Amino acid sequence: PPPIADEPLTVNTGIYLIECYSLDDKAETFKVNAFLSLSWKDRRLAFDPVRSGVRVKTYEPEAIWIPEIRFVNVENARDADVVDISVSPDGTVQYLERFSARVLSPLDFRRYPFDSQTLHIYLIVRSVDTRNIVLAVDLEKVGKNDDVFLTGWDIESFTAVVKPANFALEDRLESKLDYQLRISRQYFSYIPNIILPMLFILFISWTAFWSTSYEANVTLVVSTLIAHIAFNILVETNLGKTPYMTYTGAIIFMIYLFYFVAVIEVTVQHYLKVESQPARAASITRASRIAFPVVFLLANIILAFLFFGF
Amino acid sequence: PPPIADEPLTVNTGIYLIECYSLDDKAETFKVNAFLSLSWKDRRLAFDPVRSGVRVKTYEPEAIWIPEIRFVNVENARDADVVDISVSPDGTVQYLERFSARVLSPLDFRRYPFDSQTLHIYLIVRSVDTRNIVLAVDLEKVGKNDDVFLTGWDIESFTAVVKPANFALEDRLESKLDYQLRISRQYFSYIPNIILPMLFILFISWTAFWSTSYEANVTLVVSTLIAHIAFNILVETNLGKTPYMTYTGAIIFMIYLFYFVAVIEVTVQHYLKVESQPARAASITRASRIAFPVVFLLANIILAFLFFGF
Amino acid sequence: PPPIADEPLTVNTGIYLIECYSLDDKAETFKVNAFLSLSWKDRRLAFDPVRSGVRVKTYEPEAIWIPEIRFVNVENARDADVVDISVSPDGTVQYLERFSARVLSPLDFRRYPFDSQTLHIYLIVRSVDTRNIVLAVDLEKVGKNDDVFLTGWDIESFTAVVKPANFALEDRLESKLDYQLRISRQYFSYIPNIILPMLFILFISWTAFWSTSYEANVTLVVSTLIAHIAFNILVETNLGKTPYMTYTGAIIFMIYLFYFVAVIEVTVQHYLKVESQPARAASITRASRIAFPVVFLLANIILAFLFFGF
Amino acid sequence: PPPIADEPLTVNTGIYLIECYSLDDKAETFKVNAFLSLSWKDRRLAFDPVRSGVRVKTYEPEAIWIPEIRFVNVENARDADVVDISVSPDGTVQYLERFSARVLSPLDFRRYPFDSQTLHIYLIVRSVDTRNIVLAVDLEKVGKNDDVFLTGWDIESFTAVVKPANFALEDRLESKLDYQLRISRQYFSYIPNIILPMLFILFISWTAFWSTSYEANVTLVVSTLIAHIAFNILVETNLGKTPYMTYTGAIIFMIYLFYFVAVIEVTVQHYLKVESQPARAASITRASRIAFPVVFLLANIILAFLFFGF
Amino acid sequence: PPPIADEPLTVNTGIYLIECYSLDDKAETFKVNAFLSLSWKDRRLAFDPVRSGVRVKTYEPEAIWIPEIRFVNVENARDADVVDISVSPDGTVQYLERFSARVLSPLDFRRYPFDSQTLHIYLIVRSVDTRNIVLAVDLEKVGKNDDVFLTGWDIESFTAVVKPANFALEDRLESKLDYQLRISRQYFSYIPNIILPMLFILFISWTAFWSTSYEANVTLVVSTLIAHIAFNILVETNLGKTPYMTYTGAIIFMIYLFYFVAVIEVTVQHYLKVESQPARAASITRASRIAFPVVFLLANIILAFLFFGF
Repeated sequence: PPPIADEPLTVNTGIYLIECYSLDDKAETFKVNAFLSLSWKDRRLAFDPVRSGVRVKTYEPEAIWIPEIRFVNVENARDADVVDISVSPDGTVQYLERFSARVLSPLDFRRYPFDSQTLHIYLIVRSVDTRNIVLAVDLEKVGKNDDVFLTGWDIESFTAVVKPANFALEDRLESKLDYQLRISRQYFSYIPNIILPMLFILFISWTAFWSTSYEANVTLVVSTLIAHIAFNILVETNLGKTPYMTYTGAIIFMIYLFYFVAVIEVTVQHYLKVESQPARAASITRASRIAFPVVFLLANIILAFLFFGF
Repeated sequence: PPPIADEPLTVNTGIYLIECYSLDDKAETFKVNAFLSLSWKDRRLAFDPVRSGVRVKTYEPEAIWIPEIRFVNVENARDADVVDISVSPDGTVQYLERFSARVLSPLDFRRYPFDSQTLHIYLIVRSVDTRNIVLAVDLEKVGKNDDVFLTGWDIESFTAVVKPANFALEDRLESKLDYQLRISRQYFSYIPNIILPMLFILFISWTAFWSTSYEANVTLVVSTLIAHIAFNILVETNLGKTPYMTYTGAIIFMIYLFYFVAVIEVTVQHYLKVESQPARAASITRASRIAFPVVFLLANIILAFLFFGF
Repeated sequence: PPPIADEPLTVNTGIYLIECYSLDDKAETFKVNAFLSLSWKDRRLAFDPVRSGVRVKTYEPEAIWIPEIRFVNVENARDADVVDISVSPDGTVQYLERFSARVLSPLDFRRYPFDSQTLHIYLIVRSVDTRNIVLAVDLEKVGKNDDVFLTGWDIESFTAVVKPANFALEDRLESKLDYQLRISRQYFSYIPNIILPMLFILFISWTAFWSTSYEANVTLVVSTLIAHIAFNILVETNLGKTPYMTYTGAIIFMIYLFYFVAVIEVTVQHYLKVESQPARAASITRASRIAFPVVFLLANIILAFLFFGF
Repeated sequence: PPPIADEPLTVNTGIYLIECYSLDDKAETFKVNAFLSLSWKDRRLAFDPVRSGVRVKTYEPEAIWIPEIRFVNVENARDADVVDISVSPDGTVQYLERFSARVLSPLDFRRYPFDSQTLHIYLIVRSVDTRNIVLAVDLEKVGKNDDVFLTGWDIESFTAVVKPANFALEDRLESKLDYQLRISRQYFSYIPNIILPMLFILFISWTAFWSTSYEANVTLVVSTLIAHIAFNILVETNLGKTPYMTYTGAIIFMIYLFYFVAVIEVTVQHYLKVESQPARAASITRASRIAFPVVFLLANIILAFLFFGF
Repeated sequence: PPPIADEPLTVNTGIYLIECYSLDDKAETFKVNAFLSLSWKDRRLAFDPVRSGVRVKTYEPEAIWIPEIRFVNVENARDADVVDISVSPDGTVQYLERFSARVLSPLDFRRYPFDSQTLHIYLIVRSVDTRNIVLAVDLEKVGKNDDVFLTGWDIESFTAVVKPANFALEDRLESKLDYQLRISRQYFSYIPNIILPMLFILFISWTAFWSTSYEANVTLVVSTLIAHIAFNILVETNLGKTPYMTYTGAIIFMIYLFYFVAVIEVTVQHYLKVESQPARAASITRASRIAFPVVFLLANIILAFLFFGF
């Protein structure tokens, strides 16, 4: 029983985040526990304050017509508890629910350690007969409770795109809104826990540029190659595999390259030396002592600028 | 209270995908959040437009008789919220629900990295007394919302097989439909993340074809064999094990072969050399430098053509 | 309000498997989505065909008395949707629900790679006052939908034990039925993925029977021992650990024995050689070249016959 | 509407285990599917046998007052289906439900492989006005269905402590009962799968007491140290980590000790030999050949007696 | 129908923890099963003791107005069962439910092995018209059942902050309470299971300060580096990765430092020795024998004081 009106019915929305949590880097989802405030004029149940009742009259969701506000990018239904309903004498209804849902918003790990994400919460309403348009009341949208957090992240801003996107879906318009939670990853431990140890093992590997014994250098390079893979297993992360090409996966691919040419060099040095030609061997090794750290530094500056400064 | 008719009742179907997600390569399932549009003529509740009411009359699922549409290949029930019911003056009902279910469709990984899948959604309806036959309305079947995604995949087409499969199950005919979601894996990272590093370690392994020391070559081949397994553990995937013989599992089996015959070669070279016969040893090793990369390239071309070009 | 009869009430059962899935080798459970058809004579609601109504009359589960059919070996309750209820003029009721439950049936992995399982579905009914006995209608029991599958398995037969087991539980008899889903594992990949590579590494291990250097043989045997464990980690399976002694675990234990006696041999060969006695050393090594593959083949034939041929 | 009596109301209890499963060694929980039988005299609904009705009268839980029996150590609520209610002519009620719950009972792994556990199920009842005291009827408590199992365990006895513990909680007495499920771990595979292979690798480790090359012994002891950790990773168990000190963790700590002093010895032997003192070196090594197996056997007998024989 | 009063309505709260469990170090959540006692004066249903009824009158939550008490930091809703409602002759209501919820409270692992946590449970109540303020009754807050436990922890004190935080949220005040569960980790096994073996491998690593062979020292240091990583994988913990810098992660980073400079030393020792300069080589090695354990002990004392004694 919708409210008969003279023109499109505006339903004012608003989300107050109480809790944010369970940011799943794998499934690109996150869980939210928030408020949902809705308001619309339904003069059909406007009441007399002086004639009877009081300043404001409260109803049960059974009694009144409520706009069906579904979320778009939610896995299941939006687990909801109705907190309050308050009708104004002119017919202005004030709806407030406390919901919890896991939202499905895509994540872009192309800069994995130093990346920022913008989660989405989408609200729509299908139009039964009178056309329905959702808009946002800023005062009810101040969604961030101060003590709301994602442990690995910093929370920038929870805001909303005021302009709705009025679709046309199966011979009926729909009004879509766009709530946006802006986060940015906080990455202290990655320098001590991930990168620096992975560079320690790699340096150890090309300590064989000051050595001559093929046996020691293979027990050097190859044994450290196992340590690299073993350490990668130790620091295996939920998004270590990604369909697109990440940044962290480029330098991690380059690390796998610098073990190959390290094996290539000690093999070349060994062949040159064993083929009565040590002048060339101990010259390639001398060069490697500088060539490897520079080509590394270079290609990492090339790679850093490739993803970040571009 | 079914609709008494003169002949079989057609129920027009249609599914509008709102969300696709959680494609489980292990359990061969995937989650879907979509619309379900149904329409059928029930002149038993045809209404008078002019005499009373308006253009269209809305009912509650309790009031009217609704056709029971079950999904076949769904794990549990199909979590549904009824969005709208709209009866037409002639008695044409317009049903619309928004459901979410995890569907069970078999996946064929015989070409794992470069594979295409056709997910299925099966609709059936049992016949209470009047025979029931489902068919599809293309206009309500345009299932793909533009911003729907599976992160590892590209989405080709959401279509439906217009011809139903009319069964006979326990003295009652049933009508089954076939909705098809066609996907194809997107595999950028696999060359840098999986294949190339796994080929690097194998090349390192047969660097012992330019070496003579049995100690170094066993510390060579065998140490890299550990690196192969360790890297396979690092890049362990949900479907690495499969009951049938995959492609990726064939070349991965061949990799395990080329470590054996590499150990076979360095062992033969060592025996020939130690049995006062170095002419033959350093001749088999000379051959290995070419024999191994070619038989590999060949058998991989043989293997690629075996699965793909056939 | 149960049906007053003259003697025990028979309730005819039947299960039509629509889906089988999620065979959990660990928890010895599996998920099923099937039909459940029940029928009993309740002349208390026999109706007059000509005098009124039609051929068959439909009721709501509220209206009628329904026998409480519980499952025995189900984790929780049996998620049920009532599909149809159809009473016959003589009072014969036709109940049909579509349920989904995860069943708990023990699994016997004593032949793990090549094993067959018989899953159970147990139905019981307690007797309120009139004694209740369940039996099976074969026509409603044809449970296998043709396109039902467990990916790792072949599905032999879904049948039912016609004879019920009538218990006596807390001063009231109960009638138990036994539905049996017979499966047998399909094991293509195990030869290429599990057994053959695990035999490759073991062959590599005792290549030290054609070598003399203790350093190479320890970097041989011991380095390959790590590869065995690492590969076992790579191919770790849900049921690798079991309280009873499996088959695959016997040969996997034997593999661990042949590394010990391999270390024993190379240590003994080294001691004999270093104690100015090379005649005996290079004689024990000569023998090992034949003793190890034969005792293996033998003890594996002994092991195969022990589990399978007995 | 509680039953007015003359003195405290006794409620007779009883639990019939139908299924036991999902014994979670980590979370110290386990799942149970059982019967719950309750009986109490409520002469307020004693009925006339001859004047009307029959031998026994059945009610709906709505109609009658039922004692609220909660479980203490259950995670959530206790998923219940009401099977039967049977009132006796004198007013004796016979309640029977079939519940399923996961119970929370602490586990003591101080003897992990060879340990016995006593799981608990706690029943309490708060007193509304008349004081309530629960006790057990032995005939309805025979909880073990014969074919009930925990795969890794043997089930000794399901019994109950007849004496309740009558508390006083928030100005109201409560009556607590103690049901006890006694299990003892069945540990066949642990000798072949865990201990024996872990002892093999340790034996291999101190095969370096019959060797002189420091290179072979470091490629011996240290390479086997990796194998120990890798095998521990292969046989990683749910309760491998525990806050208290387990038995299995003591001998596993001692294994880590015997690798250190093995490295200690070969280093000392190498130093003594290289410091022109081979008489002392080859004398410490001679001693190690006996000292290590004896101190091991000893300290394990010391450790076995410390946990078990004490 | 709220209770009309003369001034703000006080609602007295109280939580009796029955069970604590599932402390999730990863998601910083924990599960609780407790009582919730509420009391407020609603003279609107004050009753006449002598005129009718008895001492206390029981209602159904339907009949009475109950304050909506929500939890703030809970994932979903708070699974609740109403145990008792008791109205006093003056109009004082006694509400009592038994709930179970998983709470979301941040955890600080900056002292991981030796850390104490203070979990929070937050109660609020929105004000319908009359202002609502919650406060705590100490007698009903005695939350700790004696036999309540977290296996890895000791439970210090369950108390509550008597002063509420009265907010102003969307043009309506709310009253927030703060319940505090104080725990402290109990860390016996960490010395035998985590630290001591990880120090054993590190000691083994720098046993190469009493050796001269570059081959043995690289098969020494590097082989133990794999063992360090492998052992870290064996002892992988839920919170091993954290966005902030933990204590345990600092000393674990230092361990990674002492493997690098250990390789640096043996490489420098080898270069000095091979560059006809053994006086300097065997002098740097002599110094390392003391410098490494002291700088370790030092930097660990510096590190311990840095986190704990500051």
